[PDB]
Amino acid sequence: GVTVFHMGDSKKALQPIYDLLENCDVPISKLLPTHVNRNVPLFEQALEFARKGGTIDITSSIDEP
Amino acid sequence: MIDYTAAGFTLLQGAHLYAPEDRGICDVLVANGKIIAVASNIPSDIVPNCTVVDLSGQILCPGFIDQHVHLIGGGGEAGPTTRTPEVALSRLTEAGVTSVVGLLGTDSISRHPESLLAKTRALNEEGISAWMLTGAYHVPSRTITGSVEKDVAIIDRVIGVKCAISDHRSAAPDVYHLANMAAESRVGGLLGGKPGVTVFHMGDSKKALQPIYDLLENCDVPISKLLPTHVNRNVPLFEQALEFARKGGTIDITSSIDEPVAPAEGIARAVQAGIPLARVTLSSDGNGSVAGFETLLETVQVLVKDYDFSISDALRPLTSSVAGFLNLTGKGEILPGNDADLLVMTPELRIEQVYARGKLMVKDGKACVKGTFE
Amino acid sequence: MIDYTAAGFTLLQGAHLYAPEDRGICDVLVANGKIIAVASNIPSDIVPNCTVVDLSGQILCPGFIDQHVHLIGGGGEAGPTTRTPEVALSRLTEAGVTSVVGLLGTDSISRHPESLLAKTRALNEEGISAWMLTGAYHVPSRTITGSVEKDVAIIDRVIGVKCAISDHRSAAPDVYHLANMAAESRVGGLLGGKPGVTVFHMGDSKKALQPIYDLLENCDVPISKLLPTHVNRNVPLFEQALEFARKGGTIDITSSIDEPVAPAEGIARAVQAGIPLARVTLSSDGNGSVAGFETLLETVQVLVKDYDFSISDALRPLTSSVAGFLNLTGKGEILPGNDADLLVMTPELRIEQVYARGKLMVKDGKACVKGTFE
Amino acid sequence: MIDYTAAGFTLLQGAHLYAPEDRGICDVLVANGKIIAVASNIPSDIVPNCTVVDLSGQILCPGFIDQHVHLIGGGGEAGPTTRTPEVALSRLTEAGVTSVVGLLGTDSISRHPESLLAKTRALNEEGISAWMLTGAYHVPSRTITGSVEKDVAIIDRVIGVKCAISDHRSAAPDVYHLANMAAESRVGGLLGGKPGVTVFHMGDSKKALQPIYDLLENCDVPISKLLPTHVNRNVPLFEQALEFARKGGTIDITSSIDEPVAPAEGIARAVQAGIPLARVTLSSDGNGSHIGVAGFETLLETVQVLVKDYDFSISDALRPLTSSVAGFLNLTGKGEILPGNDADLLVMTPELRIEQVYARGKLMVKDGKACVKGTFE
Repeated sequence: GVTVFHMGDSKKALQPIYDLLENCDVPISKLLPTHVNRNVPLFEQALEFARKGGTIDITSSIDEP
Repeated sequence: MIDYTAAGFTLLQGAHLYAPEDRGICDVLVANGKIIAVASNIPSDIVPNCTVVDLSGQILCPGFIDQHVHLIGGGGEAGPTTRTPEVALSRLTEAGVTSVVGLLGTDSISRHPESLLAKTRALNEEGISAWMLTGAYHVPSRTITGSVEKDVAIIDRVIGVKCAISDHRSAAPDVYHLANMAAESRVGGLLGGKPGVTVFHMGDSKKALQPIYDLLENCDVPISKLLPTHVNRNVPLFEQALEFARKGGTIDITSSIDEPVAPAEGIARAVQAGIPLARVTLSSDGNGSVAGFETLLETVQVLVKDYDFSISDALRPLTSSVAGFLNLTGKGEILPGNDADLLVMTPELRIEQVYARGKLMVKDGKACVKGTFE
Repeated sequence: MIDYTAAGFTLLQGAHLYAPEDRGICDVLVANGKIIAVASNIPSDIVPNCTVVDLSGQILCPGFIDQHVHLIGGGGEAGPTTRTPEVALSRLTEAGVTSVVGLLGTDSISRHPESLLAKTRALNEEGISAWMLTGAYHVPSRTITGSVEKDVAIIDRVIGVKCAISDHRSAAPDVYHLANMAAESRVGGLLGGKPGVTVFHMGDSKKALQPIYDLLENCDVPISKLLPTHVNRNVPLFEQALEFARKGGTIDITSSIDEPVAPAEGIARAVQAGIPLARVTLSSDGNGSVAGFETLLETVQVLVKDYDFSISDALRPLTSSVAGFLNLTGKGEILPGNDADLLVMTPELRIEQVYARGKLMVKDGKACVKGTFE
Repeated sequence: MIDYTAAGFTLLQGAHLYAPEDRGICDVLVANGKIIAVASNIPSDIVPNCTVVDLSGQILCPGFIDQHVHLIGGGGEAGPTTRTPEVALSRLTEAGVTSVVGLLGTDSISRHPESLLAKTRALNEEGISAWMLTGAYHVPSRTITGSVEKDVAIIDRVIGVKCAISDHRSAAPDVYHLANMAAESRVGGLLGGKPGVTVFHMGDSKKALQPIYDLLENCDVPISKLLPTHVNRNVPLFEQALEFARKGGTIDITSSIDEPVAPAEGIARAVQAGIPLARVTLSSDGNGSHIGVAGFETLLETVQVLVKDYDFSISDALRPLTSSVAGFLNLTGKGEILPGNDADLLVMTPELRIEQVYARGKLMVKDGKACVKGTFE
C-alpha cells in the first residue's frame, strides 16, 4: 500500500511530500520518492527524508549529477 | 663599509614554495617585512646585507590566518572559574598563525571590547597581524563607540561584528535587530575600508541557518558578508551550511570540533558537494571552550594524509580563502608586495620556522620571540 | 577542659527521619551549621561539646523552601493603603520556612529591587537562607544594574528574573521582549552560577501559557528554566500547566489559592496526570494579596490526610523539587554536607522545632529568634 | 561504620602557635573550614575521621591578607604590550596569601570593575578569600552600578574604593570630587556592612598627603577610613606617612618597593615613631608594574627581615600582614587564629619558610608547592 512519487526538477523538491505528512497520517515508510539522484539539491533533501524514517529510491539509469 | 641592515634583507632559498598554489623550488627575497621578489634562483648577493637562509628540501607557504580567537580570554559559561586566560603570542606563532581575528564569546559582562582592542594592538606591536570583531553573542551588540556601524567605521582594528543565533546562549535576537546589526557592519566597513562582515556563532537549534535566510529577506546586505561558524557542530546544520555555501556564501568550520563532522571531514565534504574552496575557511576558536591551536595544522596534515587533498588545496581554507573573505590585503598569499608572513615546513608538514612581517618568530619549532610576560 | 563549643555540635536523635525519602529512625549529627552525619544510632559522645537532643517519637524532615515571597511587601493594587508590610522573620520560621526566594509583584513604582536585595541580605544575617528574583510584572524589567543578564550575573543574591503574562496587570509584553528577557536570565545564570530561571506570574487570560510556548519558538532557552506560577488559579490554565509539565517543564502551584484548584488538589491531579513530583513545586506568594505562610504546612498535612500521599512524597514539592529547580546546592535534602535546615514535627505533622543552618529558630512552635524589630 | 567525613575534621598538632599572638606549643582543631578549638594537647580521638597532621617542631601562624593585588592584571603605562596577565591562584597561596583585596590601577579603559569582580569570585570558588575595591586611579570613579556609594553598598565583594593622588598618572581630582568619593564609600560601607574605606595611591608629588588633609577639612569621613599606600616610595612622603598614622590613620607600606625606604625598614621606623602596629599594614602591589610583572615574595621576605635583622618578635612581624589588615578592613574571621575564625593558616619552619598552607580547611600548599591550582594554570 505504498505511494511512489516520480520526482521532477522543481525547486520545491520533496515539499509536496512533507506537506502531505502534515495533512494526514500515512506513515512516512509508505512514501517513496524516486529518481532522487536527478539533481543535487533533491538528492540532498532525499538524504534528509531517509533520515526522518523514509526509504529513498535511486535509479541506476541516471548517471549525473 | 656602509650599513644597510636597516632594510633587514632576508633570502629564503631552495624551498618547495606553495603560495598556496604549488610553484616549484622557488626563492623569496624579503625586505622591510615585505616580499619584494619571487622567482626561482635569486642571487645570494643581489642585495647588500642579506641574511641568506638555506631552506633546501623544506616547504615554504604562507602563515595561517586564524579568524576566530578569544584573544583576551573566554569561557565563563560555568561560573567565574571557567573564565579562560588570555592568549600567549608564542602559542599562536608556534601553531603557525601569523594573522588573527580576535572576538568575544558568551561572556560580555566580564569581557569588554576595549580590552580585546588593547590585546589586539599589543599583539601587532609584538610581531603579528591582529584585528578584532566587535560585539559578542549578545544582540543588540555591546560596542565601544555606541553603534556597530561606528565601531567598524572608526575603530581602526574592527573589521566587522559578531553575534550568536540558533543557540541556547543567545540574547534571543529578532530578525529586525539582526538585520540592522549586519547592515551597520556593512555600511561601517565601507566607511572604514573594512570587510564589514557579520560572523554568526551557530548553536544546536533546529532552526539552524533560518535566521540568516530570514535576514536576507528583510535587508540587502550581500550574502558575501554573512559568515556562519561552527557549521560542523551538528550534521543537520552542516548540511544546510553547504547549501548556503552553494548559494555564494562562505562557511567557517572550527578545527576545535571533531564530531559529528571533523574538520578535515568538513573541508572534504564541501569539495565533494562541489564548493569552490574559496568559500571555505577554517577557524580554531582557540582559548575558548581550554581550546588550543594545534588542530589548525593538524587539519592541514590530515587533509593531505588521511584524505586526498594536495598541500596547496589543503592550505587554502587557512590562508587565501580567509584572506579573500576579510579582504586582508597583502596576506594569505606569497607574491611581491604582500607581507612576509611565512612558514618553513618539513616535507611532512611540521612547522620548523615561522616568519611574521619579516621578523623570525619560530626557530626550532619553538617560538624565539614571545609576549612581554610569558 | 578545652573549649569546643565553637563548632556548635548538635545531635538530633531517635526521630523518624524523612529526607524527604522515608528513612527509618535515623540520627543526624550537625556541626557548624552543616549536617556532618546521617546513620542510625550515633554516639551521644562521638564529638566533644555536643548539644544532644532527644527527638524520640518525633518526625525530622528538611525545612521548607518557599520560592514566592514578597519579602519587602507587595499589594498596592488598590491605592497606597493596600501596600502590604514587609515579612517578619518569625513568620517564616514558624511556618517551617528555612530558605526563601523574594520577589516583587505588580507594584514596581514604590517597590524597588535594591530594597528587596537589602531585605534578602538582612534575612540571611538573621539566620535563614534568602535569594531574590529581579524585575517584576513589568517588561522590560526594572533592574538594579541596567540589564537582567547583568543582575543575575553579578548581583550575588539574584537567581533569575520574574515577570507577568496573560494577566490584566502586565505591561502587555511581546514575544521578543519576553524571549530576550529569559535569554538574559539564562546567560546571566551561567555567568553567575545561578539557575537563571524566568518565573511567569500567570493571569486569568484565555491565552494562558501561549506566550510561554511562543517564546520556545523564538529562542532556545531550555524549557527547564521557564516556571509558570499560580497555575491553579483557573482550571483551563491548570490543565495546560499539566500538559506543560508533561513536556519536561516544571510548574509552581500557589498554596495561597484554594479554588478552583486547591493546593493539595493541585499537587494531587499532577500525580494522577503522571507527572514526576520532581517537576512540581509549591509556593505561598506570602505577604501578597495579606497572604500568610500557614497554607504551606497545611498543604502537606492535607496531602497526607485528606488525599493519599505519603509524608515523603508530600514534602517533595516543598523541598527537593524546589531545591532541584533552582539548583539550591545543599538544601531540601538531609545528607552529609547539606545545610542543617531542619523541622521537628509531631507524628501529626505539627512543627515543634525549627533549625536553620544549625541555629534553633522555633522552640515550642513559636520562634525564639526574631528579626531586629519584631 | 558511620561516615563523618563531611565534617572534614583536621587536627593540626604539635606546632609552636602564633595567632599571631605568641602562644606556645598549642593545637588547632578544624572542622568545616572553621577553627573550632585552640588549646594545648587536644586528644587525637576527640572527633571521628579526624585527619591528624603532626606539625611537631613547626610554626603555625595565620594566613596572609594581601590588600593590594591586581588580580585581573595591570600595567599598560608603556603601551598595550605592557598589560600584565591575571594572577594565578598558586602564585598567591605559595606566598602565604589566603585572603586578598583586588583593585585596579592606572588603566581603567581596558580594565573593568566587572572583570575584577568575576575574578574575585573565581578565587573564592577556588579556595581562598577575595574582595575588591571599586574604581581606579581615575576620579570620579568608573564604577559598576553607577555610583561609588551603590557599589560599596550593594555589590557584596566590594569593600571600598581606590584612587590616585599626587601622581603624574592621576586624574587630577579636586578636594571636592575626592571628598565626595570618600564619603560615598563610607556611607555605602555602613549600608552593606563593609569597611567602606578609601585607598589612596600615593605618587611622588611634593604635596604628598596634602590632598588627604584637605579632605578631612572638607567633610567628616573618619581618618580611620583613609589609607595611603606606597608610603615608602620617597622619604618625605614616608615622613608624612608617620605623622598621619600619629593622628590616628593606618598607613600601608608595599613590600614590592625596596628604596628609598625598605618594607622592613618602614615597619620598623613606624614602631620607632610610636605608631601601634595595629595601624600599619604591608601590601604587595602584586601583578602590577625587562618590564617585569611584580610578585608576592617580598611579603614573607619582610617578616623574615623583621625577625632576623630588626628585633621584632615573630608575633609582631606577622601583625602588619595578619591581625592589622583584618582589623582595618573589618575582615571577620580573618587574621586571627581563635575558635570561630576561618582555618586560614600557614605551616612554616622556625626559619620562617612556608611548608603548608590552609585556606578554609583545604590544603593549598602541600610541600611549598601548590597541590591546588587555578582551573587553567
